[PDB]
Amino acid sequence: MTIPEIIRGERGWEGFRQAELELLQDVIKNQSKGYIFSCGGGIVETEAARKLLIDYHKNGGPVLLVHRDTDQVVEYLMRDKTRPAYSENIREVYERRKPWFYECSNLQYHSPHE
Ligand SMILES: O=C(O)C1=C[C@@H](O)[C@@H](O)[C@H](O)C1
Repeated sequence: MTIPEIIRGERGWEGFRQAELELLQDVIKNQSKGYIFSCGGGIVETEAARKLLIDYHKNGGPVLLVHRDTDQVVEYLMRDKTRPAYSENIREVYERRKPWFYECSNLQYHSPHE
């Protein structure tokens, strides 16, 4: 089943975050070398997932953070009709997540001429 479909059923956001954690757990040990992975946007707000990322980049890593302007990243997600009414504002999510991304990141890259 799909990700938005998981959000609707008994799973919700509760089970979805542990669905990520178990895949990340499995990927880190099994697919340990020779891959490049795009993680979820909110992987970083599961406490146990942060421990895995931090533990990974403390002994070799690497874990790359990509962060465009905080205005332009917002308008990409605001321009997306799939978004429940009364759900979290993107400003407050990005600002709460920012310190966790840094903590969980080994490397950093932003385009010098965006
Ligand atoms: O902003 C987020 O927390 C998410 C971003 C997407 O990559 C998906 O992981 C999901 O829609 C949640």
